[PDB]
Amino acid sequence: SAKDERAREILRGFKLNWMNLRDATGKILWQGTEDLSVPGVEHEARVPKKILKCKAVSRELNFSSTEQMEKFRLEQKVYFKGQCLEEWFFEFGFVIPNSTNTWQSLIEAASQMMPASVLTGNVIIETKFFDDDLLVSTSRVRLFYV
Ligand SMILES: CC(C)Sc1nnnn1-c1ccccc1
Repeated sequence: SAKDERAREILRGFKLNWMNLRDATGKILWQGTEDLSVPGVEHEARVPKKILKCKAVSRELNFSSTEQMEKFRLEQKVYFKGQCLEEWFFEFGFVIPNSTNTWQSLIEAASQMMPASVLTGNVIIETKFFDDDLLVSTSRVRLFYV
């Protein structure tokens, strides 16, 4: 497949450098430099339980890409014990070949949150990376609320 081959070259050239989350406030809730976008292994992350109380969270996401992309975008789903509770769409747009970029997103909560003690270890965030319609990778991060 010509498309399959293109997705793999994009994946091969892609790196998530660092990321953080802030209350939208302005206060840093979490930050890391693990590439949570790597597919095929379940990532784990520890986040402050207070995040469950925020109406909105601001994410900063720094990434590099050898390959040019025309419409880089994400689809993210929150799963609780295997059931999708919420889905988010974010678009970055055009990506220059061999660039490093910082991408700011606003994540809003829809609905009433279960307590942290119930959620912890039972939430998975599934992320799909797209160039327009081309699925480049799928990764998963299990959340613990501390
Ligand atoms: C690979 C995706 C970018 S993971 C992701 N997307 N928004 N928040 N978030 C995250 C941030 C810290 C811990 C667990 C999940």
